Amino acid sequence: HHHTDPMVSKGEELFTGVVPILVELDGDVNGHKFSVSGEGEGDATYGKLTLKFICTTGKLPVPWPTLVTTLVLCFSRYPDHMKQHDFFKSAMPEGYVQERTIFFKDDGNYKTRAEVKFEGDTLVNRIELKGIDFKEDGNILGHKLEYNYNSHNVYIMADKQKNGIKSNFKIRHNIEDGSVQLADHYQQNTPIGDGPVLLPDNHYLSTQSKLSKDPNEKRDHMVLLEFVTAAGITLG
Repeated sequence: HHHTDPMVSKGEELFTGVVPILVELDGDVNGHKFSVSGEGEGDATYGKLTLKFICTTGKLPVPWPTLVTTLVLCFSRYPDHMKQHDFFKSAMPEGYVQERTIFFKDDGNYKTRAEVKFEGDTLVNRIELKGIDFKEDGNILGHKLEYNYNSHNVYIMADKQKNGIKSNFKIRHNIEDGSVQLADHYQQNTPIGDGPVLLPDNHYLSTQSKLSKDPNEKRDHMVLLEFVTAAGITLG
């Protein structure tokens, strides 16, 4: 709304109100081709996302929780005193590319590339995923992950070399037996547009995710409620 920085204004004006979201993923893990479609809504005011995802090719070949991070950080709530650090909104509506390599300890990797942009009044997340070197008897392809997710903090750093950001963070996936599977994430984001973006000072995003199921849905699916809040810069 009312921010003294016109560049902040431009970003926030796009994300006042509830914004419909479409997610498309095409994936290939160890010779298993699959497609995920998701729909829902984001509200950056509260840093809230509600998404339903379906596997449109049948049974998802990997555990759903392994895809949470891959399946829109522009819906993060940035407090008022941190809005000048919100790279994700500044890049809109033209969008940004989000690339990751995800290493599952003692197992294979995912390589993802995503474009996040507005198509009309809809925020679209278009993802390609390639997973290689997974063990058939491992926790991933053997479906030994629990269906739940753990809160955590992701550190965001500017990359002034590429007018973007980078992040490296670990996800810990609970395994059936009470162990954990670590998933080491490396991420970089770069704008699609040539125009200026807001390059953040170092800060973190605090993420909460709750996974559930739609009792009426017979297709392989995941319902995701996610809260993301920016923090780590104090109103001094």
